[PDB]
Amino acid sequence: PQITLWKRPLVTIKIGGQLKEALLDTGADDTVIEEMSLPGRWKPKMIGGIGGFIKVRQYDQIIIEIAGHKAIGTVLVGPTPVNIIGRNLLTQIGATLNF
Amino acid sequence: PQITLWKRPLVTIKIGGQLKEALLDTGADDTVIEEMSLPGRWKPKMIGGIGGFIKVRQYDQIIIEIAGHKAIGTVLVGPTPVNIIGRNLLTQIGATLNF
Ligand SMILES: [C][C]([C])[C]N([C][C]([O])[C]([C]C1=[C][C]=[C][C]=[C]1)[N]C(=O)O[C]1[C]O[C]2O[C][C][C]12)S(=O)(=O)C1=[C][C]=C([B]([O])=O)[C]=[C]1
Ligand SMILES: [Cl-]
Ligand SMILES: [Cl-]
Repeated sequence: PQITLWKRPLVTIKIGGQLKEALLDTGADDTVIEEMSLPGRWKPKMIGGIGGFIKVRQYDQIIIEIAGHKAIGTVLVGPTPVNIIGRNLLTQIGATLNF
Repeated sequence: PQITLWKRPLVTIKIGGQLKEALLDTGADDTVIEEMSLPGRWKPKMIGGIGGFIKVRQYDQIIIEIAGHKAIGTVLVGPTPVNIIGRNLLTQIGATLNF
């Protein structure tokens, strides 16, 4: 698809058997999801933006379906105010910014 | 251009006659720039990011060039970790997300 930016580029994702709404975010290096359970090993991480840092759990090799496209990569889980799909997964679905 | 996302989508901007580096950020409603001098009166705004809220100064109708594309619009000035070009100006330069 071609997604205009008049409003927030929100899409439905499937992660860990759950449906969530998430923001397609070219300004995010990594994908950050609100608190949920994911299988496998994890390690703690601090990530920072406007307003400072939050502590998250880093899960690797997680499969996500993003607007119908499957991708695998790292997902950070923690107290983010919005679910964010970052570049680490946007690349896998072939997303580009065009102007 | 067509910008892939394997690296951060950084561009050069020109604001107040000076060149700066900024991130093309589809996850940002607003454009937020590090502390600098801008003309005219400003208005208060509170914006919420991943780590909480910060106060910024809102300047309207500011002339700004983004990767060579001319825009005129609202610029927020404050303690952002990086200069971010948000959807208010990404729409002015005709940017879409594509996959
Ligand atoms: C600031 C950017 C450089 C990095 N962020 C990504 C942005 O797209 C962020 C995404 C976002 C959106 C809503 C609420 C909270 C955050 N938007 C953002 O702050 O917008 C502000 C300006 O306009 C307003 O509209 C939206 C909020 C206001 S981040 O979330 O901090 C981040 C940092 C590190 C990592 B990591 O993987 O290390 C991943 C993500
Ligand atoms: Cl990854
Ligand atoms: Cl104020």
